[PDB]
Amino acid sequence: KDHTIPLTLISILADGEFHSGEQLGEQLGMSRAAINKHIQTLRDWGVDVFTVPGKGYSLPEPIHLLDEKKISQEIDHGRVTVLPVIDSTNQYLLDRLDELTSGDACVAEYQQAGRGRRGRKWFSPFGANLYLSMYWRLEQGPAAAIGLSLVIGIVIAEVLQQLGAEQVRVKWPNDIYLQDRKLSGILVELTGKTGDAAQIVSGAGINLVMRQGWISLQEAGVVIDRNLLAARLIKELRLGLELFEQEGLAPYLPRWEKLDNFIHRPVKLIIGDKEIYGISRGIDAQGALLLEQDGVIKAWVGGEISLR
Amino acid sequence: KDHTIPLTLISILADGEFHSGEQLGEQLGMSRAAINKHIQTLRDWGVDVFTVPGKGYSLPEPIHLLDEKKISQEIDHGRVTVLPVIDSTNQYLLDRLDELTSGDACVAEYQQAGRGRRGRKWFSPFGANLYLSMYWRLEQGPAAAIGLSLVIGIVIAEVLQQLGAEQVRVKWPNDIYLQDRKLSGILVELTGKTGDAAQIVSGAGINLVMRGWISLQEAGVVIDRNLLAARLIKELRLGLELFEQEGLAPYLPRWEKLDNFIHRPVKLIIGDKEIYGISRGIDAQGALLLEQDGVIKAWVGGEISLR
Ligand SMILES: O=C(O)CCCC[C@@H]1SC[C@@H]2NC(=O)N[C@@H]21
Ligand SMILES: O=C(O)CCCC[C@@H]1SC[C@@H]2NC(=O)N[C@@H]21
Repeated sequence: KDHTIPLTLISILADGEFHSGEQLGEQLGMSRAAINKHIQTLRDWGVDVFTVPGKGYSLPEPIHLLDEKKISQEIDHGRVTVLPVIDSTNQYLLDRLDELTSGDACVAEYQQAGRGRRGRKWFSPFGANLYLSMYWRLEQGPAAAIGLSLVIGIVIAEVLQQLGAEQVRVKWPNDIYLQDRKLSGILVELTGKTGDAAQIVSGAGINLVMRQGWISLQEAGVVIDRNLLAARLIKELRLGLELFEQEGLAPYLPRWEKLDNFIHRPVKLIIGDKEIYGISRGIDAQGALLLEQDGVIKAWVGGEISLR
Repeated sequence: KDHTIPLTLISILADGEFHSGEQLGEQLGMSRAAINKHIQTLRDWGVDVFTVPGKGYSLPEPIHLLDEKKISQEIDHGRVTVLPVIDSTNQYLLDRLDELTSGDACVAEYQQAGRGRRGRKWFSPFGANLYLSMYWRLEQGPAAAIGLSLVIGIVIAEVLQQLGAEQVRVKWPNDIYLQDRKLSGILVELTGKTGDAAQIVSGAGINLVMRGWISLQEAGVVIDRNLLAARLIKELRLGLELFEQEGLAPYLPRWEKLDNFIHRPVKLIIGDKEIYGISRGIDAQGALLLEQDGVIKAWVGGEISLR
């Protein structure tokens, strides 16, 4: 049944402040007697309404109304948007940083300008692979994005493992590997201030279809509906990040050890155009890379790990 | 830029079947030459399209497109609907049983015809208390709804405990209590077949404001209604799915900590009958264990009251 007028009426009084029959009549476009009549319906609904005689109405105390969007977000800790065509899922969230909350996600079917790490281009054919991005605000500094990327790699690799691909491994600071071949590229981008929060948009591109250095989930004997895989990743990533927010990197230290593709192996550390050679010894308790050169282990807080 | 036509083209070709430029022109309302040109736009997007003379265009293999509702459904296992005015949240779900999946929920601000267990009426004033309902299909029989109700009671009391009401207790088979006063009424209704599944719509009305009954306001506990509803729906979905795969075993110790009437003189009411004894909790299948004259017997029905 149409209850539009009483429902609009209660939303104007939900603040608990004083509301005059004249102002109500202006907003609702109704007479003062009819405004009173629709106040009368509300009291028949069990709403306590105070009637100041001749001046207007007020609620005893402010009331907060039910909202689908508010309820869903607390259920979800984030929204999801599907884009058929976009330049990049990372760029879509980056363009809307002022309006995002931690957990907001974004999946695309086709990326017109998918981006890699070093200015590389991510080939994103329509409806073939997964092109996902999610936003997260870290109250810790921009240096917390290292743990961000490490947690993301652990979560993504774990989710793939529960779906069949038991030999999926991670790469410091962000990539997913399988049989020493790149299966998914992660691109974590950040704008922040030291001593303050950091807004992070992380984007994952997972090779699902085959089309020497690259591998696909099809080549692993794993076939998944993209909607199911995307939903599982968004759900698990959201849970992993809030755990990282409240407990830090400590829960993920044993998990990184089980998943590191390059631990105790000869690797290449890439910073700028430099190339540092050594044996990887995992990560430290703060997510810094532990790289052994000539028997000496030094901690690195930046760069990329490569194969040798 | 407008990408409607290439996107409509790919949704028409996503089946993997053959589609002739004539058929495409009919659906797309476009010429045959322009259809061919926009086929090329799809190929510039990395879509494999075969141009077979005399048969049509086709994708090499059927492709499955991304859907927001499908993705959201797996993230949530259930949707949520807020209704400003409705007769009953239980009735809303019951009217739509053919379209519901386990976890679908329903919150109302005002219920015109609130419903109790034995046909009494739940007074549901607008924007005062929580009027929530959820659907669930149990693959086990209708007798599994007793464990359903027990899990629902445990979850709701647990959620309330984490929000401040640390002394909230449960009642067999379904009610929420506080200081031996009714704090929330649960109405679990079901339709099923023995030896088959049962569709269950459970509805909880939680007294939040003061107007034998107790409210969360009277306990010094204030919760945002949006926050309480969201937490309940999440925990109920998680709790019910755990019950689906592990049974009542995880909840047996949890029920004991929350039973308001265990080891107390109680009244078992079935119909107009009154059976007297001391409650000794529940069994592993959710049946009430009632001690009368030193003998503990399991009951599969009725309501527990106080004496
Ligand atoms: O290997 C790399 O350098 C990172 C590649 C990241 C690719 C994904 S596709 C989803 C998201 N959107 C982008 O533009 N990039 C990432
Ligand atoms: O104590 C009882 O007999 C059960 C009361 C159940 C009340 C709730 S309010 C939400 C849902 N909608 C209804 O009509 N009833 C339940």
